[PDB]
Amino acid sequence: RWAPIPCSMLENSLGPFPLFLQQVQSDTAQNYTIYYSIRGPGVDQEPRNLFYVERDTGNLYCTRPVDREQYESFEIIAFATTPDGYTPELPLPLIIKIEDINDNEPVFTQDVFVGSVEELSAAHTLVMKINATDADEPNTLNSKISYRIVSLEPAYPPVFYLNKDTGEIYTTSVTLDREEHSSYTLTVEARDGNGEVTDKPVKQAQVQIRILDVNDNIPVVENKVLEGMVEENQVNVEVTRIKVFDADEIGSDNWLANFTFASGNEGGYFHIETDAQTNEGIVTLIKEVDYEEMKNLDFSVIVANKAAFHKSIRSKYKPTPIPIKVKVKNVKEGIHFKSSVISIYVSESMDRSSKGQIIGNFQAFDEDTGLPAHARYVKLEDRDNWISVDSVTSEIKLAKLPDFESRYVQNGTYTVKIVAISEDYPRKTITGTVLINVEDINDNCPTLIEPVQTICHDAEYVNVTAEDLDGHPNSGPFSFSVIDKPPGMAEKWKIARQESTSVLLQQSEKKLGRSEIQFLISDNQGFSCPEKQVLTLTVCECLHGSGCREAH
Ligand SMILES: *[C@@H]1O[C@H](CO)[C@@H](O[C@@H]2O[C@H](CO)[C@@H](O[C@@H]3O[C@H](CO[C@H]4O[C@H](CO)[C@@H](O)[C@H](O[C@@H]5O[C@H](CO)[C@@H](O[C@@H]6O[C@H](CO)[C@H](O)[C@H](O)[C@H]6O)[C@H](O)[C@H]5NC(C)=O)[C@@H]4O)[C@@H](O)[C@H](O[C@H]4O[C@H](CO)[C@@H](O)[C@H](O)[C@@H]4O[C@@H]4O[C@H](CO)[C@@H](O)[C@H](O)[C@H]4NC(C)=O)[C@@H]3O)[C@H](O)[C@H]2NC(C)=O)[C@H](O)[C@H]1NC(C)=O
Ligand SMILES: *[C@@H]1O[C@H](CO[C@@H]2O[C@@H](C)[C@@H](O)[C@@H](O)[C@@H]2O)[C@@H](O[C@@H]2O[C@H](CO)[C@@H](O[C@@H]3O[C@H](CO[C@H]4O[C@H](CO)[C@@H](O)[C@H](O)[C@@H]4O)[C@@H](O)[C@H](O[C@H]4O[C@H](CO)[C@@H](O)[C@H](O)[C@@H]4O)[C@@H]3O)[C@H](O)[C@H]2NC(C)=O)[C@H](O)[C@H]1NC(C)=O
Ligand SMILES: *[C@@H]1O[C@H](CO)[C@@H](O[C@@H]2O[C@H](CO)[C@@H](O)[C@H](O)[C@H]2NC(C)=O)[C@H](O)[C@H]1NC(C)=O
Ligand SMILES: *[C@@H]1O[C@H](CO)[C@@H](O)[C@H](O)[C@H]1NC(C)=O
Ligand SMILES: *[C@@H]1O[C@H](CO)[C@@H](O)[C@H](O)[C@H]1NC(C)=O
Ligand SMILES: *[C@H]1O[C@H](CO)[C@@H](O)[C@H](O)[C@@H]1O
Ligand SMILES: *[C@H]1O[C@H](CO)[C@@H](O)[C@H](O)[C@@H]1O
Ligand SMILES: *[C@H]1O[C@H](CO)[C@@H](O)[C@H](O)[C@@H]1O
Ligand SMILES: [Ca+2]
Ligand SMILES: [Ca+2]
Ligand SMILES: [Ca+2]
Ligand SMILES: [Ca+2]
Ligand SMILES: [Ca+2]
Ligand SMILES: [Ca+2]
Ligand SMILES: [Ca+2]
Ligand SMILES: [Ca+2]
Ligand SMILES: [Ca+2]
Ligand SMILES: [Ca+2]
Ligand SMILES: [Ca+2]
Ligand SMILES: [Cl-]
Ligand SMILES: [Cl-]
Repeated sequence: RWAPIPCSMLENSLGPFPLFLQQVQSDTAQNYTIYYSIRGPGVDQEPRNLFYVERDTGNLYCTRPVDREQYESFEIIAFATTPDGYTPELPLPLIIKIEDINDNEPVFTQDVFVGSVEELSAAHTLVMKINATDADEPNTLNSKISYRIVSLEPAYPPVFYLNKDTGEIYTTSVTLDREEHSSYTLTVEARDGNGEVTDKPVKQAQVQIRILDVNDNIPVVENKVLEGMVEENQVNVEVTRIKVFDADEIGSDNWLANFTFASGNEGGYFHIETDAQTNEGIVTLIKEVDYEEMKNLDFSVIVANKAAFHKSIRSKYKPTPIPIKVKVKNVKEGIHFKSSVISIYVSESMDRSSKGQIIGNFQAFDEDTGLPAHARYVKLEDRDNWISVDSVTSEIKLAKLPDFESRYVQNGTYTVKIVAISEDYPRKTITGTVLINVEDINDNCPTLIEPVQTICHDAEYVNVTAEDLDGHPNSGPFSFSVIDKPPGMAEKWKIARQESTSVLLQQSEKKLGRSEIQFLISDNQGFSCPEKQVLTLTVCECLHGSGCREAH
């Protein structure tokens, strides 16, 4: 169909009132004698006395102004008839639209906005978005907002672009730098219409942009002198504090120092840890040092951040080691041994080791000067008295021919302590240790342990066991040989199974009585006792749990 033309009324009608809106007229008005009147939301219902028509001319007036931000449109109906009563007259639905006018300024949803952006951000990266509202007619100049920057802190250089239409904030081609300016605080303005700058006061808010930190600054040592100082024989003491400076955000892992030993500490003498409060590398000892051995313990360390460096600065960074000298102070220690342990090798044979020979010494030296010190040497824990120690020259000599088979000998080594006391006050007592390693010679033959034993009549076998006290290879496995004496007995008594140091023996005939069984037990070297190894074996009759039948 066709839309109706609505009269255009200007909101906030200054005047003069009563305001002439328009004039409705009927053509069937010359025949009859038509009056005029009006009815709808705006005259007879919500609200009344806005408009009214003269009952004859058809002229519609207005008597009160109105706000378009309350009454967008208005649908009324036009009926106008004579004073008789007129029934079939189609009333046109007149409509009346109130035009809009910029009667309200744009306003921010907040009096203060807050945003944040990383340092070294690529250009045209979105920071945040401010926003405001205009209660006027949308899609008209009276509602088109135009955002502008009034002022900026610290004003220069300009690192921010404000899209005046969207309110979105962006970073410019000039790169941001937190170390230059860490935070930006801004005052903004919003305009309507053509976004034109006049001298008219418009509302304004504020924006506070915080710049976030990135690790884009290498650490630097500030210490003028880097020399350490430590005493001899000390532990757990502070060597040096390396004061390091970093530009990045204090407290962050981008600012916290980090240390690693480049060289000079795979001996493990130093431990380093970072003081998170002053940013000092605290290096400390974890091992005593002997000045008489090491007069300087210089070393190097490389510096960095707990967090990795930003890509922007990588490979421009050459890890350059930093040297730091350390000196050791001397201290009096008195007499000592060059070695707490001496190894002395002796033999069980009279052909080399002789009872009463000198076999070594234990000279005590004043640790500080290194010269032979006057001391009083003394034996200690010589369980079988193998040694004589001269109290004056510390010379050591045999008191017995050393017996490798001695129960006091262990691992083939006979351990003996020694002590030295210093002259002058105070008496310092230090202990030495001598490992006497004895050469084992084949001086023991395999002998039985139970040469006289008595078995039962129901016994299955016999267990003869030998014993060569020598250590390998002068004992090793034995070779058992039952010999034919008396004759035939080699057959009467047989070997069943043999081990290294024993053999299981069974008699074939199984007669009840004593038998003297001669063996020849031989070493692993072939040696065998001069004595006849004879087994005197008596077979009695065993009653159950009764041993032998002791008579009737
Ligand atoms: C205000 O009041 C007015 C009072 O009349 C009124 O005006 C009237 O409106 C009518 C339309 O609805 C008009 O009718 C048209 O008339 C023309 C020609 O008419 C003239 O010529 C005729 C012969 O020459 C004559 O007979 C006509 O009528 C007579 O007129 C006298 C006075 O002039 C009347 O006497 C008065 O009576 C009083 C008491 O009642 C009193 O005594 C007075 O003293 C006395 O003078 C008399 O009563 C009257 N008689 C009649 C019968 O009207 C007049 O002189 C025609 O050509 C038109 O024809 C169309 O309409 C017909 C309707 O059926 C169809 O049959 C036709 O075919 C044709 O239809 C279509 O037309 C279109 C073109 O328009 C074509 O394209 C189509 O093809 C066609 N369709 C087909 C099918 O063919 C029509 O009849 C009337 O003339 C007019 N009168 C006056 C005086 O103005 C107003 O309308 C009122 N105001 C409002 C706003 O409503
Ligand atoms: C002929 O008899 C030989 C000895 O006679 C026996 O001696 C004891 C063990 C009793 O059985 C007794 O009834 C007999 O008269 C026999 O030689 C022995 O044989 C056994 C098994 O073949 C060997 O046992 C092994 O012992 C070693 C350690 O032994 C030495 O160390 C222990 C301390 O741990 C000393 O107490 C002993 O005196 C030995 O000097 C073990 O490592 C191993 O495992 C378990 O055995 C021992 C008990 O013997 C446990 O205490 C451990 O904790 C382990 O759980 C073996 O059991 C034995 O060494 C060997 N020699 C001696 C001197 O006992 C011989 O085998 C017989 N003839 C034949 C043909 O078998
Ligand atoms: C800060 O120093 C520590 C201490 O050494 C570094 O940790 C070492 O890293 C290397 C390389 O992967 C490993 O081989 C070591 O085993 C690590 N040692 C320890 C104790 O963790 C750490 O990498 C350094 N931090 C930075 C960012 O360089
Ligand atoms: C802009 O203002 C409207 C109206 O309050 C709101 O719905 C919208 O979220 C705002 N935009 C932003 C980015 O806050
Ligand atoms: C002494 O014997 C023990 C026990 O088997 C062994 O651990 C040690 O290495 C031996 N000492 C030597 C071979 O000097
Ligand atoms: C160390 O050895 C003994 C242990 O008492 C002392 O008597 C000696 O004088 C030295 O101090
Ligand atoms: C060395 O060693 C003994 C014990 O082995 C100590 O008790 C003594 O004081 C000496 O200095
Ligand atoms: C040799 O061995 C003893 C251990 O029994 C040590 O304590 C001593 O100091 C010496 O060097
Ligand atoms: Ca208004
Ligand atoms: Ca408005
Ligand atoms: Ca506006
Ligand atoms: Ca920077
Ligand atoms: Ca930074
Ligand atoms: Ca850093
Ligand atoms: Ca020393
Ligand atoms: Ca010293
Ligand atoms: Ca011996
Ligand atoms: Ca021996
Ligand atoms: Ca032997
Ligand atoms: Cl280079
Ligand atoms: Cl054999």
